Amino acid sequence: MFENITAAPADPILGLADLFRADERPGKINLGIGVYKDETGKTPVLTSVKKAEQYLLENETTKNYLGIDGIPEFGRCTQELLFGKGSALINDKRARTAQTPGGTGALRVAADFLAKNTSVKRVWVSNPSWPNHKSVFNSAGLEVREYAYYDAENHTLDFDALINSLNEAQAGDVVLFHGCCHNPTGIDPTLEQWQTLAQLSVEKGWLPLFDFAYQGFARGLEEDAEGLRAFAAMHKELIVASSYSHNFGLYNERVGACTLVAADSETVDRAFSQMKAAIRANYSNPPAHGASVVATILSNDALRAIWEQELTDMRQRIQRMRQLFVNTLQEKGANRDFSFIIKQNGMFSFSGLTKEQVLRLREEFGVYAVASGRVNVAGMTPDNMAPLCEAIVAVL
Amino acid sequence: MFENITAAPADPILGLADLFRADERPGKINLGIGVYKDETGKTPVLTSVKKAEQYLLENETTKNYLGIDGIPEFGRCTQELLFGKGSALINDKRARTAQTPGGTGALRVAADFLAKNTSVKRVWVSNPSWPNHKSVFNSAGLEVREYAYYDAENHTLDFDALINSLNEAQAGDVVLFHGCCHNPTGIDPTLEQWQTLAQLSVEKGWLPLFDFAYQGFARGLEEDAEGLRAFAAMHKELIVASSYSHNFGLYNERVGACTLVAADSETVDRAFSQMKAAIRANYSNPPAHGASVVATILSNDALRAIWEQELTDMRQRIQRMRQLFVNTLQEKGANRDFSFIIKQNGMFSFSGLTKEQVLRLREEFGVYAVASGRVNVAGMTPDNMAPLCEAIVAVL
Ligand SMILES: Cc1ncc(COP(=O)(O)O)c(CN)c1O
Ligand SMILES: Cc1ncc(COP(=O)(O)O)c(CN)c1O
Repeated sequence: MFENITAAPADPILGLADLFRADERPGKINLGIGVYKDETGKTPVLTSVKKAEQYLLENETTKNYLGIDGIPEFGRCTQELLFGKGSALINDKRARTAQTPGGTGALRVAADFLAKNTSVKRVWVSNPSWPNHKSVFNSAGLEVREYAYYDAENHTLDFDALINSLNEAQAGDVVLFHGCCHNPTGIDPTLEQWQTLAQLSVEKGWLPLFDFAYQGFARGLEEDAEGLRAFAAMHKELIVASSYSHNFGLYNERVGACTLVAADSETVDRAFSQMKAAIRANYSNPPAHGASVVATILSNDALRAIWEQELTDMRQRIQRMRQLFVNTLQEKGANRDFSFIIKQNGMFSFSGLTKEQVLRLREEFGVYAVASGRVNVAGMTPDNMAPLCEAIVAVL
Repeated sequence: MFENITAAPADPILGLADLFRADERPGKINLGIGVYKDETGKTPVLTSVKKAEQYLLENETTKNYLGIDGIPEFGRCTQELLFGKGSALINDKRARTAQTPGGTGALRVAADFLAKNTSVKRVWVSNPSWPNHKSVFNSAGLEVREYAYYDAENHTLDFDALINSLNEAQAGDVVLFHGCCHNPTGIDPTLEQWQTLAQLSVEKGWLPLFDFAYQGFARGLEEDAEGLRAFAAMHKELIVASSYSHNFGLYNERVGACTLVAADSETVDRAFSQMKAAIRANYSNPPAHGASVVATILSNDALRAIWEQELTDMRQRIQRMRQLFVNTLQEKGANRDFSFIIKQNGMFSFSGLTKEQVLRLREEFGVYAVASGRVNVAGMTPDNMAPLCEAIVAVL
């Protein structure tokens, strides 16, 4: 068996890594990373997390299994971050949360739940989107279709082309929205647009699936769910997949959740059971450590105070780099307007460079970036900003 | 969309615990648990585990992602544990290990790998088996078929019906073997019987899949891998799904591995990349905490020393409760020979009790058992042994 299995193709983001740690020549800049890096270039453990991990060390008495849905307090804190402090969704008891292995595991259990219990046969994702959205939905047996999103010329949300591509989508199709900090584009709808899409979605019959992986990195924790909260205001049913990988620095402990809301509680209880059946045939029940660290910090006023300040300085660093990048491009002599970098959100933006420009940048040296011209702004430091900008100007 | 989604039935194992908690009776006994419980009735955190968690607390500088296959020495260590330190499979670089969320996770990853890359279509599981076996394989789109195993009349392995049901069972069918401590019977093949099944497995063309959830709980760490090792001597190809939930008491940190062995190095690397492609569309990369704890313990000779003793104490406690159960039973008047209980391994046995006697023990007494009559011997203490045997003697 296996004698003739063909290799899997190299995961585009994930293959640049080894080319980088193989280059080993001097002042290399890797901007194809998917994680936050500080001014040192390190991805530290938040000290709010180090303080909650020692409370757990000293307080845990069992590593017995968690329920299929995970830790209760985890679920409740997630519903308050997503829908806000006193919403009807929470008080009417219309939402159920299964703690999950990361934002990806959330996507995948929604997908198995949806493939196995509904008539959904499609999901519309944006062009472009995180590459792995096509593969997780596809591995569940769903067809993924692409709506338009980006304007390659003006560097914006081509709203008129997104509405228009979306008009081909039928009722009972799921449409996938990135809740804030769009990967790879960083371009996000205004509240006025989110409300347009909300209303259009009610009347055309889409099921909304929000993927909320960077809450806190564009504007702020609540501001960032303004979009999800306008859909939630008017939808009877919707699904939200989130991740605490980026805002808690908890990448490898696999921390995310998958929230179901339905019209009332007895329906969402009946549907969450089939969601829970999906989890049990997948990994049985979730990793406790990282979700325990998330629920400890969010449950306690002192730790949550320190965490919000750690999320704030990460947000503010990215914002300082976006600004310091288009100013250094200006004074080192760039002949294109990069102002648009300042209008986009979170760690990613398309620099607007050609495939052959990113290949020459890497080979004629030093700057590594995703072949799409995607650049992670958190890989820039005041120290490497001038050699990086040096090289981008030298290839324009 | 979720309006007419139907409930999903009570999980056989899971749903009993509620019934118990919620019964609020006096001296009640729960033998429907699936975790080790000590003499006092609790599932503690191993001392060696708590020492590696302080080591990690003090030493981790980042929670940046793990590769798709997780921690390398985690993988090296489980290959030596499974196949012994000088195995040709290791020296010839014929096996690849991916770290997964638990043994359930390992089994869903093998299933998605087989279902979407291979031609498998069928996997044969013993009758009876752990009930969630059928659900992980069915969720990936594979038929599960049953082979006979257990003789109710003599309480043994009737090898003749097992060998006879694995006939025909087409070349290229998957056959799942519990490596040691068969759940639910505790009935295991002898080394002559493992060697016969190995020989008949290469004659016939089957793909063996070992579920290895309890290594160390029958007669030893190494004694318990003789079966697998007897197949691994003769096969070109083999999959192993192991869990570190029980022998390390790390139930909820989801620690398990999925090992692929193919006939040589180049084939396992081409087949393992499609395995990684299956992982990446599921949860993307594995929970780091529980597996970091298993690699710190197994790679530090001091800690490994304390752990093997902790593991040994748990094996011996279960061996004592098995003797103490048939003894107390013979003294309280027990009408039937229960000596077979001592012949079986690990934490489970079928008590040989009727669905109606199992409800008699719950409704009239405090004894909770799964309706198959499966009891977990680790839920017995020197203390409750005699109220428990008085109740089953009353229903015989
Ligand atoms: C848009 C998006 N969705 C999901 C994920 C996956 O999140 P996680 O790392 O929590 O699995 C990411 C992160 N790579 C993402 O950017
Ligand atoms: C035979 C068998 N296989 C796999 C598993 C799953 O182990 P885990 O809880 O680590 O996923 C168990 C335990 N429930 C088991 O008994």
